[PDB]
Amino acid sequence: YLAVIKVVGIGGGGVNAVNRMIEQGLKGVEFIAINTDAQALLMSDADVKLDVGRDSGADPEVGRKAAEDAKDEIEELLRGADMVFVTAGEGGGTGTGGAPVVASIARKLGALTVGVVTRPFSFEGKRRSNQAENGIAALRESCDTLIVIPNDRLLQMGDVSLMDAFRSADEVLLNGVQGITDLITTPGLINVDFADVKGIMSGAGTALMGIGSARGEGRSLKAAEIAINSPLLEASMEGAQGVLMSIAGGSDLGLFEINEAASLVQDAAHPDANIIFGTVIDDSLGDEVRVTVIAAGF
Amino acid sequence: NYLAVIKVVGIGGGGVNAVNRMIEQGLKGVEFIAINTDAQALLMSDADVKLDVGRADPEVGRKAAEDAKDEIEELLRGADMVFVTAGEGGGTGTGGAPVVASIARKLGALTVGVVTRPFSFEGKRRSNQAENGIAALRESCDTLIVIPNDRLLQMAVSLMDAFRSADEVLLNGVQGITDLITTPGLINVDFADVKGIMSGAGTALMGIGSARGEGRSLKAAEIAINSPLLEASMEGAQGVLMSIAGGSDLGLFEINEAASLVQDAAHPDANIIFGTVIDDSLGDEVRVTVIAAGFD
Ligand SMILES: Nc1nc2c(ncn2[C@@H]2O[C@H](COP(=O)(O)OP(=O)(O)O)[C@@H](O)[C@H]2O)c(=O)[nH]1
Repeated sequence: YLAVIKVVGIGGGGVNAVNRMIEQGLKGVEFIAINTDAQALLMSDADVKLDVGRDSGADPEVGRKAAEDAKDEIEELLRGADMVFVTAGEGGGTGTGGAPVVASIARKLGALTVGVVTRPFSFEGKRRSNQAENGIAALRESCDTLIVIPNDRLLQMGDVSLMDAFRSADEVLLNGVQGITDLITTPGLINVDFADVKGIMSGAGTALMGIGSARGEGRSLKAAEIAINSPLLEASMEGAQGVLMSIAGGSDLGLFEINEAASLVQDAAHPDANIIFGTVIDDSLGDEVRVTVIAAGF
Repeated sequence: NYLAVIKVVGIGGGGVNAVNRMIEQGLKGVEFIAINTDAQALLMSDADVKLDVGRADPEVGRKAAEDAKDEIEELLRGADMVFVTAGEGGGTGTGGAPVVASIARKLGALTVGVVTRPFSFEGKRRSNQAENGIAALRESCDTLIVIPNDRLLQMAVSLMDAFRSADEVLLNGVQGITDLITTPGLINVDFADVKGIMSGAGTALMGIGSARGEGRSLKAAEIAINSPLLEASMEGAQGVLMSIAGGSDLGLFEINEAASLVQDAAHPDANIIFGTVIDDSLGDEVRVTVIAAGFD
């Protein structure tokens, strides 16, 4: 089965994240941008662009109505997918209100439905935080798995201006999608295919992600240690009952290194965790390896 | 007009999406027109010509199109052949399609509608609006190619496969014919003979077949003629179009075997248009499309 994967970015933040995914060369997926601004969509490099809410301000009820009014068109665009990602920055109107509609359509159609969203920075204000909380609750009900990335924890990583901060958010949304899709589209020595991913992500519920990267001697152990200690995982890894871990490297990434990383992750996980390890070939990476952990159930 | 001017109009979200699929797959030799009919949403398109007359209901799309009839006419003027489709799903496109078709035909273009019947498992929305859409489009077209998606389940299909299959055959509803006209092969056709079987023909059905290796042309042609999408309309059809696509190496003998088979299968009084299409990207595969129009 050659899986058909679609990645939907909805609202300003989601469409910007999708643009970043395109710029960084994420392959094997169809990119769909949904927003309420036709000029912003003209700039997007997505394969499919839908402008919603045309007759209808950070009001999630407006975003929900705009998506619901477009539900036949969204369903037309998603029909045939085996897997749909719905990506957004939570806390605004279009993404907050519309993402559960998109996800519900994908789930009704039986696609493995993965949400990947951010919680807003605390400095964006209490209304955005409250709106994101409600949007996440709604989205969680419409997704198989919902990966939630707390933007506040990004400020504990990396170097930083406001534009820089939101570029880092774009990048972590990319990392969350690509960490999963590259297992399917560009596997390495340890092949974790669509059926395996569906096995662990179907109905898994809320999830967190951690990412790490390293180079040179001991890179895989270091990358895995960084990933499982990631601030984005909220010190929660030991409580997860389901863990998907992908390690990406060049063609020469060897079984010994892979196994070193897997063993570290096993030792850190809950005694009863179901953990699936997969590898990715990415010949652009040079001497670097990148470990992505998705932790769910919990 | 010794290069037939063919315009392919996608109207509504499903029809625009279908046109976008055709562009992505590199359908050559035709002009693409994307007409958005919804006020509340716009599906963007890479088509050459775009018209947003919206400013989900068949009557809404009909009035949107009627209100823009002068602009649509100017887009279509000069065409020898116009395809019109609302693609998969319903909505406002189902109301707009017969307006565009009526304009094309009043202009003198050979007007070919393409319409899908949804899978039975999709259910049915009220007033028999889908079948009313087919009847309205039929009344406005020279030939209406009807694709019954239910028959795809006879060609073990998964739900995602079923939806992808429907999209692929809709694309073939256009490309099988336009390639025969626009892309050279060993056996080429006169557009006048295409017009001869499709003008005023009414409903048509399509069959598709593919095969590889020895005997591939006969094999693919047998599959196409027996396709469940033709609903055994083949024996009674009074007009038959058949195109064989394959590489430049397709041999005259195997081509002629496939042509002989379709003549044997067709009604004795059928008009039959036959030709081939050189598509060197197919490798050793051949792809046959049969269009059966009219009836006994
Ligand atoms: N990844 C990313 N997130 C953003 C960006 N701009 C804003 N955000 C986040 O996304 C949330 C929603 O804003 P936005 O997507 O513009 O609102 P919407 O268009 O109404 O859904 C904001 O509160 C920010 O946390 C961006 O450029 N990239």
